[PDB]
Amino acid sequence: HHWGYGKHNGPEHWHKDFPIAKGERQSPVDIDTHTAKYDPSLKPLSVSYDQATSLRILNNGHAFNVEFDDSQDKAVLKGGPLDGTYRLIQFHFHWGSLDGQGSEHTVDKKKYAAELHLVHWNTKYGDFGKAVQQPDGLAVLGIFLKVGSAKPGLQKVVDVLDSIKTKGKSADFTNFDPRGLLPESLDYWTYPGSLTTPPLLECVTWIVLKEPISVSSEQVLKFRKLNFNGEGEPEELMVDNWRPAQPLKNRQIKASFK
Ligand SMILES: [Zn+2]
Repeated sequence: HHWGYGKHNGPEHWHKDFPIAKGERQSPVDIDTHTAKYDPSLKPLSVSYDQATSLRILNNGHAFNVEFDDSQDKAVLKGGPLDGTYRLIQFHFHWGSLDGQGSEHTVDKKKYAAELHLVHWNTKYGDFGKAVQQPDGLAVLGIFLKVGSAKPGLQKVVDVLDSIKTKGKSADFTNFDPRGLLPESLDYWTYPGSLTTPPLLECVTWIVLKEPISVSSEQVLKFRKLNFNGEGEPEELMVDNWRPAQPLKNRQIKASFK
């Protein structure tokens, strides 16, 4: 009876195994654009992805992760609200069963069709496993997906999904450039939060980009053909793998833009 996104093991149950689910800095949250505080001291984001080395794509039973070589400062995030250098380790998405839901964060209660999370860890902690134990251990860049025109830089991901249909399957996935997933503008909101899946640790500086990317209906439909289950188990489509918004509690969302 592992955690998941079903009626009997979904997010409203996670607190029984992970009591931090009811914590003070849980994610995602609704971004109220009118009460977010413009902070002129926030610096522009510095995304240096030109030397990124993707390795593999994996269906882990809750999403698919594209994993990167994080043994050197190859693909790094700096600047913005961050102190120090954060290395890209993986990206993954959350998506819905319908185009009107799927994102984890919302903007003035608006849901997007999907949300991309680029996960980075603070190099001062030496490895990802140590970083998750620290309040400044991770920085996650969150990008919304809306349905419209196709995103050509996403198609290489979409085309390999047939090879990792079920939980535990992995495939080599080299030479993927994540710059093809970024919007034109890097204006952002930021707040302190958590991982949105168990163990729900409160270790994340969230950086949520204001500008969504557009993907086509055909691209997102291919996400919905993945399976939560392993091969030979009954088929459960991997859809609605998003956590609902959590209370903001004593936190302020800051904006890099007016
Ligand atoms: Zn995520």
